[PDB]
Amino acid sequence: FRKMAFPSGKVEGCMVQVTCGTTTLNGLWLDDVVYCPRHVICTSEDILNPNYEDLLIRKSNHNFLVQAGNVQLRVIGHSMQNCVLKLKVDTANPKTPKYKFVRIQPGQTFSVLACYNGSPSGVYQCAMRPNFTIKGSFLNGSCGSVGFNIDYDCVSFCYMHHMELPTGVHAGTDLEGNFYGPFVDRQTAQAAGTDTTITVNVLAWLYAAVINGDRWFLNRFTTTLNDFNLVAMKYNYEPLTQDHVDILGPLSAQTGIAVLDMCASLKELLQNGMNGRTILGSALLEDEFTPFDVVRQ
Amino acid sequence: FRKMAFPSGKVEGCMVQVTCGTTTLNGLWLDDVVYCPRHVICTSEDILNPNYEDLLIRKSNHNFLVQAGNVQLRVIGHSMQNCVLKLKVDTANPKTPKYKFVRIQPGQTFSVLACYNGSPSGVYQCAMRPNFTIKGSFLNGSCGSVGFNIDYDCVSFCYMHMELPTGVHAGTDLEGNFYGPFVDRQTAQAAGTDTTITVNVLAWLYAAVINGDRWFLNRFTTTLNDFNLVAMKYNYEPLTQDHVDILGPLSAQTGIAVLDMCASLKELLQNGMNGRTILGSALLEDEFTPFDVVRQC
Ligand SMILES: *[C@@](O)(CO)[C@H](C[C@@H]1CCNC1=O)NC(=O)[C@H](CC(C)C)NC(=O)c1cc2c(OC)cccc2[nH]1
Ligand SMILES: *[C@@](O)(CO)[C@H](C[C@@H]1CCNC1=O)NC(=O)[C@H](CC(C)C)NC(=O)c1cc2c(OC)cccc2[nH]1
Repeated sequence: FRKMAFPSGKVEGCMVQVTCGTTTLNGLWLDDVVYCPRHVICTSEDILNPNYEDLLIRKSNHNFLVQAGNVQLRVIGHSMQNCVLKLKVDTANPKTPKYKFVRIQPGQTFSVLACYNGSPSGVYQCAMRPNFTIKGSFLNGSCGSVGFNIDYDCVSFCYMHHMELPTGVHAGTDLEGNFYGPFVDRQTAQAAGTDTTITVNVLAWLYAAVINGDRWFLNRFTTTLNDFNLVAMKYNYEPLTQDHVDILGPLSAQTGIAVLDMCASLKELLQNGMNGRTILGSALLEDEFTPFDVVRQ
Repeated sequence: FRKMAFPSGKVEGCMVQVTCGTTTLNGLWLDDVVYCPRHVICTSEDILNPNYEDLLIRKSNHNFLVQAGNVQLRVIGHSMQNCVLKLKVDTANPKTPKYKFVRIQPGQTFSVLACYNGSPSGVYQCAMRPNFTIKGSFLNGSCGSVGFNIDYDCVSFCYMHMELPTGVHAGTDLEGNFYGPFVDRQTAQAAGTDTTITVNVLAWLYAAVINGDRWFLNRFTTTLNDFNLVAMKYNYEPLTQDHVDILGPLSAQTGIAVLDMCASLKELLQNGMNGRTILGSALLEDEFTPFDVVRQC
């Protein structure tokens, strides 16, 4: 059982480089539109406090250099949607997949294709944290890298990368340009809200361990849903809802372990610690596998 | 630090399915050759003690069903190289990347594109253990999935996918030679006892130093032989000359001589971590290569 990303080929064919003046970043080329973070129009001075509509009206189509591989695409129009710039080009991307733009919910996972200078570099799985950060791996020039899920050849784009917080976690927007979380595309040191642990995912991951032959953390006890949630909130875990209980059904039926039985196991792990033992190779409780992630794998 | 896979698109375009009788697995289509595990030719009555040479004589080109999706590729020749079958087909794959076949050493990392019926399912990083197993995530039908590294758009294929009774996985290089002492028969096989990948732990310590976490740097050095003798008493792999040289770039970057870092690790092995952490963790990580570290740092 490993963190597994979706195959990235359908997205790789869409990554381009966008350059405005001295600033370059990545763009997403779908049909005849290139989507990229709007701060590509800011100079190192503008970015401390950018008035984006005022800066964008002063730019011309020819101010934007878009490169796909080596070939330059001609920008024939541009509009802004929240924090995302939409550059219209005279060439349709012939490798555009079936796609949708979606805004994901906290606790849901997606694959990130990290890119630099329009070139894909790496792929890995992230979860949208409850405080709307993600724990990714992004360096200078990664802005405009995207996150996505794939379901039967349809790519659902959910994330476009914008910033790294002082704590080293990351923040970005959906493909409509609205940030996840309270962040703003200005060059400032921003803190997130206090993060919490994705309870339903920890439970799904304990089920994954049982499906894979590890049972050491199980116990004879049970708990009520409310009593579990009282302990969970005390340990900065998210509440577990009845919808979460229902979503864990298949894993429960597959293993024959009642959800609230597994909740009692997690309660014990939380109150007694792991005592130096490991689960699926981890010395920490893992919360970035969803129940679907476990089933799909 | 994230386990990051290479973008998989260049390999996705090479995946096909190969069927013999009722047995379907995955194959790798490069130029006009499809490479796949030779046990596709076995029936349930052959796999226990297969005589591959006599089984292959009874096969003809028209016994092999090779499909890119649902499109059949006509087989025009067949041969066996060690544990791989090579089916010559009448169409050169237009998506063939620049590629090489490489045999990796223990400790090296690579991306696995897990595939089923020729259709890529997910991608993730693996490390070759010193006992020549990988901790993969493979189900029924995964055989023929490949592992690879990508350097300047050249794909170096290193792995073609058995699951041991312990749940780890074994396979061959693309010339059909198993990593480790395994054979392609339907038989419960055991790997040698594993060891910790020393060169990768040292890479991890360099990564910590790069990031300002350097409490473990001491005032000692060691000879390579003295370190290797200690390492073996703690179930750590001995270092080779090649290991010393691939640590060269990180040693230059930090100014910490390789043998000085060996002396720091030796102290950690003999005394333990004393409840202290390195890069946030009480456990030393051995699945990041020196290349992986320079890439994320
Ligand atoms: C982009 O790629 C910009 O094109 C860049 C991506 C990060 C660089 C290092 N790792 C990354 O993920 N994003 C930024 O540089 C953004 C730009 C904003 C959205 C206009 N800024 C930050 O991520 C940022 C600014 C500051 C800061 O200021 C002062 C202080 C502390 C942290 C910090 N992060
Ligand atoms: C390929 O899909 C087969 O074409 C399959 C992959 C494994 C299935 C479960 N996870 C995998 O990685 N491979 C096999 O089933 C191979 C086939 C051989 C090479 C002919 N066999 C095994 O992996 C195998 C057989 C036995 C066994 O016997 C008896 C006893 C214990 C373990 C075991 N593994």
